[PDB]
Amino acid sequence: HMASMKKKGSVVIVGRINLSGDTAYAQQTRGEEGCQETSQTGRDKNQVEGEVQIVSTATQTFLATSINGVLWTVYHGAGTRTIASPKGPVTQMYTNVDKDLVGWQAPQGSRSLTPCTCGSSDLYLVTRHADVIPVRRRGDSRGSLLSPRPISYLKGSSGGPLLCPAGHAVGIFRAAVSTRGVAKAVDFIPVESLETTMR
Ligand SMILES: COc1ccc2nc(C)c(O[C@@H]3C[C@H]4C(=O)N[C@]5(C(=O)NS(=O)(=O)C6(C)CC6)C[C@H]5/C=C\CCCCC[C@H](NC(=O)OC5(C)CCCC5)C(=O)N4C3)nc2c1
Ligand SMILES: [Zn+2]
Repeated sequence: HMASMKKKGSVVIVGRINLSGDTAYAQQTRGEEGCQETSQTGRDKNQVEGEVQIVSTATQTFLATSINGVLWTVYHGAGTRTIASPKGPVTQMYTNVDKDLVGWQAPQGSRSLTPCTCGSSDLYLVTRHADVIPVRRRGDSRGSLLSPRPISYLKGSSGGPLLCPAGHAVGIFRAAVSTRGVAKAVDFIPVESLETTMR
């Protein structure tokens, strides 16, 4: 009934993929208990840093990537959820289920990637475990793994970036192309699609 209807919690930043040095590694900034509390209140006063965030709901964990001052992730992870912030839940400024794409204003302290203008097809995918996977672009929204890997390896990395050799954002990791459980290619939201959504 109406009085007892529940409210879905906010997406919560629980860590980041550190790319600021010569070694890529995942950092956790909030544990599961604090994540559950923060999802319900929508108040998150933890310091945010970097370009790639690890995010979580009550039931899923995945990635989010800052590009052009917008923290982007996948609709199949975030739905229409708000994101927790120091002053309370923040509503999505972009939602496109047809692209599996959502976005919030980038948190204070985060750094944003620059959209790629290189026109280059030698890409790199960053996973939630801080693995940097070489990927050859095969189309507007597809890229092949130079070394295929079980889909278990990529699970939880949707919302992560595909980057060019110069570190520009080329797309947002959306889905794995799987055959007999082996990921030979990835599907991603092109950064141009994000730019069109922004307009
Ligand atoms: C509900 O509204 C919407 C709207 C749009 C939409 N568009 C979609 C494309 C869409 O796909 C669904 C979600 C996505 C997915 O699992 N992605 C992640 C991921 O990590 N997720 S995640 O972080 O674990 C999580 C689950 C958020 C917490 C990256 C991959 C890692 C491992 C793969 C595991 C096996 C799934 C393989 C699927 N392969 C696949 O469909 O390949 C096609 C056929 C499509 C294109 C290439 C060929 C796949 O990858 N899938 C299915 N769902 C939606 C849902
Ligand atoms: Zn580039």
